[PDB]
Amino acid sequence: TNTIMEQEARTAPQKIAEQLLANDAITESLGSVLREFKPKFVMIVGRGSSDHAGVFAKYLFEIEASIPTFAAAPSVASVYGKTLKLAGGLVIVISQSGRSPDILAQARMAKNAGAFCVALVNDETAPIKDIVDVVIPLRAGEEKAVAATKSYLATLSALLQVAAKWTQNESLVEAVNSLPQALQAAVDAEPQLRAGSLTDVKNLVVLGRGFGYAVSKEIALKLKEVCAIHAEAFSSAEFLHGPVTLVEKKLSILDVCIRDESYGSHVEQIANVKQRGANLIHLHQTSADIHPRIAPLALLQRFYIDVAAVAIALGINPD
Amino acid sequence: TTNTIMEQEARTAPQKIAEQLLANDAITESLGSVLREFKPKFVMIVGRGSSDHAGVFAKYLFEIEASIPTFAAAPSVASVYGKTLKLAGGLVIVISQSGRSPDILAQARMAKNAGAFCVALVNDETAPIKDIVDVVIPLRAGEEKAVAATKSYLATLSALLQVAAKWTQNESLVEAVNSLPQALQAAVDAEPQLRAGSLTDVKNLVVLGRGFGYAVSKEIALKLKEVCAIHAEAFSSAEFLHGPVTLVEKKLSILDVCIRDESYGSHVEQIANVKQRGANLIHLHQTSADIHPRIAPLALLQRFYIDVAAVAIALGINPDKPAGLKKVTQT
Ligand SMILES: CC(=O)N[C@@H]1[C@@H](O)[C@H](O)[C@@H](COP(=O)(O)O)O[C@@H]1O
Ligand SMILES: CC(=O)N[C@@H]1[C@@H](O)[C@H](O)[C@@H](COP(=O)(O)O)O[C@@H]1O
Ligand SMILES: N[C@@H](CO)[C@@H](O)[C@H](O)[C@H](O)COP(=O)(O)O
Ligand SMILES: N[C@@H](CO)[C@@H](O)[C@H](O)[C@H](O)COP(=O)(O)O
Repeated sequence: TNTIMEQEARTAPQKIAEQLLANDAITESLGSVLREFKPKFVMIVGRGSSDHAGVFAKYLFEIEASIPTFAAAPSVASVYGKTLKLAGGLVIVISQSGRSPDILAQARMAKNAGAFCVALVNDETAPIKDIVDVVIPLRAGEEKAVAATKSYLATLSALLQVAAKWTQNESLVEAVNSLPQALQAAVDAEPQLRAGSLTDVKNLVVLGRGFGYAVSKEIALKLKEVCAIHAEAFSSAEFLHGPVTLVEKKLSILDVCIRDESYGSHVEQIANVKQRGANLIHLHQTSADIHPRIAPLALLQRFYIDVAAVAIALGINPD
Repeated sequence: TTNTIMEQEARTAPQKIAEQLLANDAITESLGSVLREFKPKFVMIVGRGSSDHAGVFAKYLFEIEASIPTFAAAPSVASVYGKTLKLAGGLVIVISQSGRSPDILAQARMAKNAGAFCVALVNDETAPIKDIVDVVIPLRAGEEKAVAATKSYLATLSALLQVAAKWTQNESLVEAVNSLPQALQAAVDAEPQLRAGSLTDVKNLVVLGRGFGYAVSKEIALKLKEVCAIHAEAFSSAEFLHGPVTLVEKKLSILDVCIRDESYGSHVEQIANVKQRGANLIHLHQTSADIHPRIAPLALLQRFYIDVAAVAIALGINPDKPAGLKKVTQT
């Protein structure tokens, strides 16, 4: 494919390699601040792909750092005019552009309530840098495609590095170091999502569990954004509590399979909706040696290239 | 009338809630003093399905009315990854009609083991959640026999509101709770809003709301999946523009959840935008009755529950027992 989306997606391994080297000192310093600060919770501020990145941070910081983590509801402030008690907590503002006024207004509120504030932004110069305490630059470069690809993976890579520095888990440190090579391997692997599966498919469900669910939300957003498919992401545990009735009528399901602690639970539910008659399409990791916490990113890196081709086959310009 | 268990159970909700608010006055008054002494750093909500969606209502409620960060637990953190969180000094509310899902129970045990003050809002008095937590607030909705929750969700919201009124002691919230049965009854008596003809030939749609209206939108979208087999997805009307709005390029049905609260201005402006872009709009509203803005979401929903029961019949689904569902689901 010759779209901006695919071209930008293919630069993600090398954009991240430069990011991990360039940010090593920044995130090394931040991890010690967090080890001293000992945040009571982490609140994520962002929209769209950045908000989905925050769902990844929830699983990351709760599993790896034991810190309760969640997403802000911007309307609480911008519509209802309320402040939250955020003293003793960490606020992470995620924004590729980093200049939208809604985003800046919530950063000011978070700082005014006593939170330690960090921003993950692609433009380090934007005025958000004057509000927050620490800026971690995404270093993804300009994103010209409508669909975020590299800027999302660079958000995850920054979150993983902050997590590796903060917790100091050496296993997680090696996974972050292996990220560029793992992503490059994903780019070179064979396609998984093929357009023939998605012909005449107006809506579908993306099923995942754990980190795989967090990446499902981003896959679901991309299916909407570049394929005009009404795709909705569910945890495979949550799907059984009502939504599974849609499998009684024809339903396509995109299965996000991650080889981590969640695998056992997740495959049990994939078998169930399969017996119930759903048309499964299986996404999985791209190489055998990939660390479980990094496997979600490689799956997405592969999906980004494959979904660009699916968009073209459906007559949509993903850009 | 649909003669379904779902509709019948939904119609008992004003009386069930009136009885609940009066029976729980003592326990909820005590909990409010506990919360004023405990001073929670945050509220974490544990639940699935309609109970998880009720927790989204609690987020807007406790954040707007008490300034306490509020959010949903990811049970897999505990039940699959086996981690305990640092929860000392935080409040954990387990919401469950049945009180038996194992991911829910494992997450309650880990919250209790982590030093959090734990509260359960549960309908089934016999459920094992009562043996893990510190305080139980009985929902007092009676047995719910339809698979689709109606009264038990409204009773969850009514308990969350009473807890808020007792904890904050805001006279607005106290008046809102005092007025709730009458608002629910008025909604039961109001004219139907959602009609089956609006949803025939709709395989998927978007529910749009903002604030508390977004919170009830998630429950509406689940009901449309659960009893109408429609792929309904709920979005905030702020969030919808960041990508999902692309679905308006083809024909797209949109269910508009309109709440006459602080969110009204932003929301109606965005409804007008997706209308101009070519979306097929369907409007739900709080009923004409003079409703407190914080009770308006519940009243809209009380109306929707009865009306959706008729949509289910018209689409050939038995809302009481949809083809692939149990009342007590275990994950
Ligand atoms: C749960 C989560 O990951 N994020 C949600 C997001 O999906 C939603 O769109 C937003 C609405 O914001 P609003 O209340 O400002 O409209 O609230 C939350 O942060
Ligand atoms: C309001 C909100 O964002 N709630 C989500 C819920 O939608 C999701 O289904 C669940 C998955 O739990 P799991 O990690 O056990 O699958 O986690 C979160 O609490
Ligand atoms: N372009 C979409 C993602 O592909 C959109 O959802 C995007 O993530 C969001 O609207 C912008 O967020 P930002 O502040 O990170 O740019
Ligand atoms: N029956 C459904 C709601 O109509 C289902 O999603 C339900 O809410 C879910 O299984 C959780 O049930 P609980 O409240 O008994 O925990």
